Amino acid sequence: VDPRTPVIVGVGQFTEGMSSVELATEAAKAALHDCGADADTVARAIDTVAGTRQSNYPRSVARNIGADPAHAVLEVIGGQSPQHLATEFGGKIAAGENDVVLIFGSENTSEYTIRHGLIGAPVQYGLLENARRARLGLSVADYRLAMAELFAPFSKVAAKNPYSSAPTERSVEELLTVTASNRMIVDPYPRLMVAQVNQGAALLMMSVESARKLGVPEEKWVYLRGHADMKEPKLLERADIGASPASVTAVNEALRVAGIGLDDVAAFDLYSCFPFPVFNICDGTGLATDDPRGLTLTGGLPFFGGLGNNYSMHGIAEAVNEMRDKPGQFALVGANGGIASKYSVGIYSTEPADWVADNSAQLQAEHDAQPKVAITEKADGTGTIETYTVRYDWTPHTGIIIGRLDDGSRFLAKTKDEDLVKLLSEGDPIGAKIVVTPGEKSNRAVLA
Repeated sequence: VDPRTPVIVGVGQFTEGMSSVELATEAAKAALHDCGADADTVARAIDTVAGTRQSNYPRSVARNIGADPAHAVLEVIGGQSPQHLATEFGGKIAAGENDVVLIFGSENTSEYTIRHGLIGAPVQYGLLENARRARLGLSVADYRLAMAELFAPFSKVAAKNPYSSAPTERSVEELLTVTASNRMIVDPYPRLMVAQVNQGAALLMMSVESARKLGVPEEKWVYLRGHADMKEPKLLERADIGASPASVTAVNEALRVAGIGLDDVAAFDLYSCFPFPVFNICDGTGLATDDPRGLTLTGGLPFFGGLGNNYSMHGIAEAVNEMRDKPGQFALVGANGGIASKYSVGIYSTEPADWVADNSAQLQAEHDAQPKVAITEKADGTGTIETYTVRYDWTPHTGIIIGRLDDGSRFLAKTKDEDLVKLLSEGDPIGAKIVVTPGEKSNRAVLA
């Protein structure tokens, strides 16, 4: 190795009401202890703290652990951020920038798409998920089975994870069967498949030179062997609403950087608030959904607990532990990412190497050069349903549609028409003809 090469040396998790500072503090204290050196000496050596977004929250965490770092960072929103952050400080440790960095996050118990209803995460993921159902040509009930078969192995791992907050294990049948208890929320998801905790996570990272200076046992060092960060264009510009090629590209580029192939990976933690971003990696990569290696280390999002923002740092922590236990093997972490907007991948191993710079910037500019699908904001005429969702938590039930015209440009529409909503809830709408009427609040729709 080169002395500037970055290693993860300490990881920390905590579950418990404590403040969000207090929770990140508890996890940070465990990261400092995990490294096997004197915590206080390590704390004095920290030059940067970075926190994920939930006052100076990163400096309060620092004061609490005995650190006085020159830089404090408050990162941008999104589930990609823990892994984006680890990659960014890896790179800066590799150059002449930083030497000891602490990353942490926590959570407490306490445009033209906006005006159409796309405000929360679930309704928007519904559209992507129904778009993937279109491309695969699966029926509604068939797809619902696929989702339950993907997620049941998740909740099993989740139930044996002590860091999981109040988890019950669920069978495939239990997830797929609509009851008064497991009722339809947003199409196509039943309640048990989408669902508040106290938890903190921290990562301690260093140059190999700082690890020796500070007295950190070598059996604790883990390398970030591969990495990539990718980004999609806004939802209605995407070539296929049912896929995210940027996520797959990130995975493949991170694989290249490590010098390995998909078969060489021993363990996966794939980000899973909804089935889609998991499915999507599987579709573009060849990885089977029932792969014996497993697709989660943590148990995943519905089941593990949490809002979604700081989830992947628990992933990274589990990856790092699992890799110390199986020295020489490789672990992939995937972090999502808005409305499948962002994806960040890290591959971890005890096997040493020099930091390899990734090709994300040039891969991003290639994907940015792809043609964008055209949008008609004020659509007036006859169109085809490309994808849809329904809000079952509203009365009357409310449909959101992305459509196509004859022109081939996309639009959005909202609908409470009793006739149309019956087709979206109880049948198979893809491709059905509808008539859309413009309006500056929402475009409305009805059958043809």
